[PDB]
Formats: sequence, structure tokens, C-alpha cells
Amino acid sequence: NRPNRLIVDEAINEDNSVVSLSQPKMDELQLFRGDTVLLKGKKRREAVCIVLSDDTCSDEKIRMNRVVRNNLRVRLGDVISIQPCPDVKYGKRIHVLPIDDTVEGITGNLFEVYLKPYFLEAYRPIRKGDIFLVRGGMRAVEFKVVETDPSPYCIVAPDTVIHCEGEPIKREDEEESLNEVGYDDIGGCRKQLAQIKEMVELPLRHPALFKEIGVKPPRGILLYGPPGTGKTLIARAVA
Amino acid sequence: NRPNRLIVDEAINEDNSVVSLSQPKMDELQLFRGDTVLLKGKKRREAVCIVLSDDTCSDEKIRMNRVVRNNLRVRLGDVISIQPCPDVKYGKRIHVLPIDDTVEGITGNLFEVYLKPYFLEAYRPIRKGDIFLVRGGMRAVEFKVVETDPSPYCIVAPDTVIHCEGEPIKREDEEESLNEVGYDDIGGCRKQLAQIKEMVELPLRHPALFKEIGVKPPRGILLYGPPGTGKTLIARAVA
Ligand SMILES: Nc1ncnc2c1ncn2[C@@H]1O[C@H](COP(=O)(O)OP(=O)(O)O)[C@@H](O)[C@H]1O
Ligand SMILES: Nc1ncnc2c1ncn2[C@@H]1O[C@H](COP(=O)(O)OP(=O)(O)O)[C@@H](O)[C@H]1O
Repeated sequence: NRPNRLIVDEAINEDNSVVSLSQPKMDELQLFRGDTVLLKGKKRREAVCIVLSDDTCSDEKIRMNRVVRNNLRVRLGDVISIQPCPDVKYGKRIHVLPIDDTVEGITGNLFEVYLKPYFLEAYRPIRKGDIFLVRGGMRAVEFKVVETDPSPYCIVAPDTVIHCEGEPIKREDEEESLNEVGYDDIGGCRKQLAQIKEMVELPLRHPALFKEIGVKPPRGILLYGPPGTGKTLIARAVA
Repeated sequence: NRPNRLIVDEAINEDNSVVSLSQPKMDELQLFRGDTVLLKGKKRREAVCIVLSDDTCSDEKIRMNRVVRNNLRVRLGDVISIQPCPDVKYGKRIHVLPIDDTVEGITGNLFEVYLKPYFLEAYRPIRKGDIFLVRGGMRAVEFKVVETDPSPYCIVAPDTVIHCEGEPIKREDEEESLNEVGYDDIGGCRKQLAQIKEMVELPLRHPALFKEIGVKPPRGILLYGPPGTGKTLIARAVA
């Protein structure tokens, strides 16, 4: 049962963090316009996002973004649990610790120039254990904290200060590189990606379905197009 | 800051040693028509050149010649320091010492026939540590002194005499052969060399720019043209 699950669907808006809901959905969770949504992944982790209310763009579909796909290990064709958090929390102390994995070629203070004139009039909520990208320096670096104030109680506020230690921590292989090519990196092909989406996720996302049924699974797929259309890119993304 | 640097630009005049300036440039350095310009390279070396004043040929660009490119280890896309030297010095004693590296096939006295009827009405200034070429004998030989009067105080005057010792000095590998093919050895191709000039000096003259930006650098360049147009010559020069 549990009439509150939302199936993951493809996103069409190239925005940062906006989730579209339906008119009946506000009355079920008594959620306001701008609230803090709490999501449960696996391995005891949580994620925070920003919900948007609209009755013109979407009808009964969610718009789940890649910024939280790797933060919950949730892919296409998976269920998730939604729960409002109307509690008011204002962060005042945060911890920052860069990892010695992608700091090559970067010198000086980068926080005071990339994080200060970007978070104003945004009020973006953050949580311990989130991987977010920034647009600066003709590239995109990541961030990950390992020890900070107990979650949540993390709100970007001007009262926070900066600090440095000089002792980086060693990264682990538990998580994957979010910088790799995804489903948001292919554009201009709606009808062509749809066929791949409706033939690849059956024998891969649900392998157990095919040992029990006698239906012939597709074994070989041929790609066409002039050189450079992105045949390799699509194959890299769908895998 | 330092509003006195001059960016190295391509030269169009096939002259020997002439530098073109602008009208405001004379009033900043209070330099006369014919003066002795002092240039600072690296590894504690100096160079001397002759400046020309003109307000019709160039507007705000320098014409830096290859005769002083190898004497200061300065290439395209580099900064230099300019400084006038209004001091009057007249040389009366110079030292000459040929190196046993390119004297093969040359017999007899070559100075009295190549240097005497060439420096009259020229007043070309010279300095200890300069590599200059001469036009004589269907070739071009070089010269380099290792011990002479303290720099500068070197002016070509008729009062100087000649001398010989017979003990050549061994050359070193610190400097390169100026006789190799350069940017002044290709003519008749203005638009074609411009594209190479605006695609090769980014990832070579400034390698550190590309480890920090995500811009795709050009990896392969294809050359065209009938046999003998100089495809090898251009590649040899740009490297
Ligand atoms: N539709 C597309 N969307 C985004 N990038 C594309 C697209 N088509 C081609 N590219 C770019 O082309 C690059 C290489 O082309 P690719 O598709 O990998 O080779 P091929 O076209 O032979 O499969 C990719 O890195 C990608 O950035
Ligand atoms: N534009 C040019 N300027 C000066 N020399 C040239 C030019 N084009 C051809 N040459 C002469 O042709 C010689 C050999 O031609 P090269 O270009 O090296 O062979 P290819 O044309 O097969 O690359 C060069 O050493 C050079 O003297």
C-alpha cells in the first residue's frame, strides 16, 4: 500500500533544485510553499531539497534532479519516501575540510570568491553528507564533509566564519564520481533516448524479472548517425 | 602595474635593428631620436638596440627583431623592461676570439674584408654577450666574446686594432644555434601563419593555463598544400 510513493521520472527543466508536485499533494502532507523535504535513501542517509508548487507545468509527476541522485544512491525505476519537516532550524556553525583529490592547480582562497556571491538570496539548505557542484574557474569541483555539527541544523547564513587546518583526509571508494556523464548531459534527442530508456532498464534495473519469465530479452543494439552525434556518450550515460 | 611594458608583436619590416614607437612614448622616457636603449633579460644579461621614432608606420606596437631574441631568451608572448641610457660612451679597445666550431673552410683574414667596409656610417652599438650575423662568403657566421672590456663601453670606432692569439676556446651548450629556422624565414603567408600563432602559443607558452581550465585544447593540426609550399618549414619554425 503506502499511497505516498513517487516514481522517478525524467526531468525536462535544466534548473538546480526544484521539485514539481500536484494540487492534491499539498493537502496530504500539509506542506507550505517553501518547506524542507526529508528523503530517506539507504545505508541510513538523508537528503534535503526544495519543493515547488505548480499546477500548470506538471500534472502527477516528480522532477528529481541529479544533485541528489548520487546523495541517496537512487536511480531510475526506484521508489522513495517523502516526509515534510516543518521544523525551523538556523545554522550558525559549519565545518569545511577539502580533500586532497582535486585541489591540483587551485591556489589561494576560493571560498570567499565562489561561495560568498552565490548563496545570497538563495537560502539553499544543506546537510552533512551532500555532494554539490559549483560553477567557477572554468570547471566544477565537489565538496564533502566528514565531521561537523549534528545533522541537520545546517543553514547557509552570513554569520558563519572560515577556518583552515592544513591536514587533508584520505578519500574512500564507497562513492562514485558525480562528474561522470549522466542523463542530463545529452540534449536534443527526446525520441531516440526514449526507446533506449524503454529497452535497457528491464534486464538491468530488474535482473530477477527475466530468470522467471520466458520473454526474449534484447541482446544487441545498433547505433547509427554521422560521426560526433554522441553515440559513445549515450552508451556511457545509459551504463 | 608598471605602465611601461611592451608586448612582443610580429615584425613586418625586413630590416636589421630598428624599433618603432609611438608619439606618447618619447615624452615618458624623455628619449631623443637616436639613443641607446637598455633591455633586461634573464640570468643577469643586457642587450643594446637602436630606437626609431615614427608616427605613420605603427601606432602602439613594437617591432622586436630576431637579432636580440636569442640574446635575451625572450620569445613571443613575453614581457620586457625598457630603460633609456643617455650616457655617452666611446669604445677604443675591443677583444676578438673566434670559436673553433664554424671556422672550417675559412682561410686568411676575414675581419679586414667583412667588418671594415660594413660598419662605416652605421655607428651600431655592441655589448659583451651579443650574437650577431654577417653577410659575406655566401653564408652567415656568428661571433661571441668571452672576455673583453667591462660592459658596456663598446662602440665600433676606427681607432680599434686587430689581434690574434691562436688558442680557441671550447663552446658550451647553454645557448642555441641562432642559424636555425625562425619566424622571419617564412614569407608570403600572412593569414595562414596567423591561425597557427593564435592556436599554438596557448598550450605551449603558458602550459599552466590549461591544467586549471576545462577548455578543450587543440590536439591535432592538419597541414595542406602542394609539395614544397613549406609545410615542414612552418612546423620547424613554430616549435
Ligand atoms: N547530443 C549531444 N549532447 C551533448 N554532447 C554531445 C552530443 N553529441 C556530441 N556531443 C559531444 O561530442 C563529444 C564526442 O562525441 P561522441 O558522441 O563521444 O563520439 P561519437 O559521436 O562518435 O559517439 C562528446 O564528449 C559530447 O560532448
Ligand atoms: N614559404 C616559404 N618560405 C621560405 N621557404 C620556403 C617556403 N616554402 C618552401 N620553402 C623552401 O622549401 C624547402 C623545403 O620545403 P618543405 O616545405 O620543407 O617541404 P614540404 O613542402 O614538403 O613541407 C624549405 O627548406 C624552404 O627553403
